[PDB]
Amino acid sequence: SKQYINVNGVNLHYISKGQGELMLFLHGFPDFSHIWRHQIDEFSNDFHTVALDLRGYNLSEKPSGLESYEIDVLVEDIRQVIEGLGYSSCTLVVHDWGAGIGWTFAYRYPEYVQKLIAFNGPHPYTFMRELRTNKNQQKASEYAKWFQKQEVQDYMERDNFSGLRKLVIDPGVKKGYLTADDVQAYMNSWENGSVLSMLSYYRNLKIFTEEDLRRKSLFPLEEEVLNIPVQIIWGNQDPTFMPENLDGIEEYVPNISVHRLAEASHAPQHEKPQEVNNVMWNFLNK
Repeated sequence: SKQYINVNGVNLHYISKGQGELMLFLHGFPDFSHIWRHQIDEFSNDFHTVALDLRGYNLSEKPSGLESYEIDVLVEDIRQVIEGLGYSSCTLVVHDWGAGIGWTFAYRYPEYVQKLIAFNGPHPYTFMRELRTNKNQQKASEYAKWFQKQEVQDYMERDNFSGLRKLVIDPGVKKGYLTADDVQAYMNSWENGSVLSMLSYYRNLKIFTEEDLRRKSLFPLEEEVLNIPVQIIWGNQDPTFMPENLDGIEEYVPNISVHRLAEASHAPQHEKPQEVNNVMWNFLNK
């Protein structure tokens, strides 16, 4: 079913299926809960699978102002969602912006996270390392600076969301991992959501000045080490996050396993769902 939960001053929309321990999925930009459809179907016989629409996205509330999309706010959303659903912890599954938020949440509230499954997206510490030194990552991430510009909203929205279509729809249709119904669901999500809200996330990032690039973590953290069990599932062909993000990640996350897909790009979870699902099971069962 599809319904709402009131948390942290906003109404967030989510997809829910199954029963048992909570498996909470967090998407990133410019997707939404639907990106997790194959994992929802697979894991709902053994878990209560919940895929959240982040604030500003799809049917979730779209509060005004940049301050409404700061990391502390987003992290509190996640805390209240877990409790609101009736849980004290969950298996947290994350991607892209969802991973930026989710890693941060796991570090700050490790007691709320039984296990973490992270797809392509920034680890709080290794990402800053790569932004500082990795020329390929610097180029790959240049769009984040561009997203600061006012022209980007029009670029994304104009002509039936042409910018977003070219980013996500065209390759998914060409490669065959988006059906016509998937395309319609995405189009609906953009019509219902707010591109302004989506971009607002990026406009709070502190990765542009010299002093900010020197920070040890993407978002402020007390601890460098996360001790819970973690699984990374990573598409090697991702043009936005370079493979070196995974180098030495075990220094920050000692109990970690990494699976790299040679034939997947930014979003393995719906590009190669069977391979991904089997790795998730392997992790959850070991």
